Amino acid sequence: ASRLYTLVLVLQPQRVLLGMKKRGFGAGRWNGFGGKVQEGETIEDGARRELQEESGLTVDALHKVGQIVFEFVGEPELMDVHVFCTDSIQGTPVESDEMRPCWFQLDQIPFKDMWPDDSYWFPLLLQKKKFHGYFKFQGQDTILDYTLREVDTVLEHHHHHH
Ligand SMILES: C[C@@H](Oc1cc(-c2cnn(C3CCNCC3)c2)cnc1N)c1c(Cl)ccc(F)c1Cl
Ligand SMILES: [Zn+2]
Ligand SMILES: [Zn+2]
Ligand SMILES: [Zn+2]
Repeated sequence: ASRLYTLVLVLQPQRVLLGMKKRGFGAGRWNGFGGKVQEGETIEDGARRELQEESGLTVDALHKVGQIVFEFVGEPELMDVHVFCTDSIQGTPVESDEMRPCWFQLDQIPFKDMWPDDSYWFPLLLQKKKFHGYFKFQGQDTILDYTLREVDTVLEHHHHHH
């Protein structure tokens, strides 16, 4: 099957808010906010819930800017990653036990300290281009293949449990 995930980028005109994973899986890397969508909540609920827990921020709105599929050789469960961005935050960013938010100038993004697929789709998100992406991995993050398309509009999946 697949597992449903959200990824949220807080993107203001000249800077982006990323979070460093503090402990555990993927520790020491910077990424957007998000996580697994739980049963009982919609995709948008999960994205809002993760951003609140990981950064302490509330959002007025989330823009659907991308979809990514992660596939790992051996695992029959793909990752269905719904990607959102937003520039209408409320509150002050404050770390959780899991993530610490920090602002980054758009021309100083630390790609070497982020997940490898970010080097592909993150520049498209930075240029306000919507995208559909697929990445096949082996191991933690070794890309075997990928395809990345710019889209006019992000296609809806019509998840009826989320
Ligand atoms: C923050 C982000 O980091 C990534 C994790 C992964 C990832 C997560 N898990 N794995 C595998 C590690 C071992 N093999 C099974 C999963 C790779 C791939 N690309 C990423 N950008 C991430 C994570 Cl950590 C989890 C779910 C997501 F939808 C996203 Cl977008
Ligand atoms: Zn479900
Ligand atoms: Zn946006
Ligand atoms: Zn989906």
